[PDB]
Amino acid sequence: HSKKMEEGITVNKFKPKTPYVGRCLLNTKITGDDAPGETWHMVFSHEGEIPYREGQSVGVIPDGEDKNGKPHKLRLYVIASSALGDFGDAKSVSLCVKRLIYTNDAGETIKGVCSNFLCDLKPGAEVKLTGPVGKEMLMPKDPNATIIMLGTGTGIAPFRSFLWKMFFEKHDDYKFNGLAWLFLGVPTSSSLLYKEEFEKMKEKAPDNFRLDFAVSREQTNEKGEKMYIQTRMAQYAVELWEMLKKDNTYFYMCGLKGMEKGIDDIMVSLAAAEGIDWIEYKRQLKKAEQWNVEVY
Ligand SMILES: Cc1cc2nc3c(=O)[nH]c(=O)nc-3n(C[C@H](O)[C@H](O)[C@H](O)COP(=O)(O)OP(=O)(O)OC[C@H]3O[C@@H](n4cnc5c(N)ncnc54)[C@H](O)[C@@H]3O)c2cc1C
Repeated sequence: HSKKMEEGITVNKFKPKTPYVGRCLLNTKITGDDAPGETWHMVFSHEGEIPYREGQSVGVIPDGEDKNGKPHKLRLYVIASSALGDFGDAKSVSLCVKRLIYTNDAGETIKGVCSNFLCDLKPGAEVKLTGPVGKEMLMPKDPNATIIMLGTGTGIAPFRSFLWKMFFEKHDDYKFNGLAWLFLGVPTSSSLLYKEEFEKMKEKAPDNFRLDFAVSREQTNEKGEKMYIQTRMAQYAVELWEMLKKDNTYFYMCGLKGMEKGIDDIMVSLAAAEGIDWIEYKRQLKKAEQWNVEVY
């Protein structure tokens, strides 16, 4: 009995031993020069062979071999495009990828294998994909659901997917009429992903969509605290907590593993105030398909 759009999903049509080979159509930097680190939005052609649904992931196998002459292991990317895709024909797939660069123990700079291969792709290059993967982040079946989305960085991906479906497409069997609420936590104004798309949706469905940004390094609360995602939510605690109390409210969280803790910290307090144990409540929410998380 799912509350999510699980019926007829496709999973692992394509596997690492037998990946689908698509081609890169577009690759754009989506962050400003200021921004700490780059995020790219890239679109691949799949000719309709990968029948994915909003909320799913695909695996990518970066070209080359590991230190043992074996092919690289796949990396997971949550799909950033809705099922029809950015061109609305259901034959392309889009990714939101942050370029990973670090320094090892010896002070040597290291590039992440898969993120660099991807961010480097040129239109026309081929790419090996697997999947689609996932059920965890599927959308609720209920077109009148209250949908709360908390993403950090690249974690915006699945929410972009949902939103496109909700507000930029006409579907024969789906018409969103609830309230969607997005909170996006980024470090800088130059790291605000797809804001322009979101501003157009806001205009379009002003009573159905709520939008809040948290730019850590540029925003503070009254206390003078950094504007983290929880820091921004805290400002709506009464509301959100009230929202959590209703059966038709679904929470989705995506992004950096770190985010989980600070939200649980806020939650723990709100609930206790009311005589509720957050740890148990959450578990029930999870069981009810109301508290959905994918962080990494
Ligand atoms: C379910 C899921 C969804 C994801 N969705 C996306 C997405 O939508 N967008 C996206 O960009 N990523 C996403 N990721 C992350 C992505 O899968 C890759 O792991 C990421 O792009 C880096 O892989 P790479 O091959 O570039 O790095 P690799 O070459 O594999 O380097 C990985 C290793 O880097 C090391 N490392 C990282 N930072 C440091 C540091 N500061 N110091 C020392 N060591 C360090 C760690 O040991 C780590 O295991 C997702 C991951 C998962 C599991």
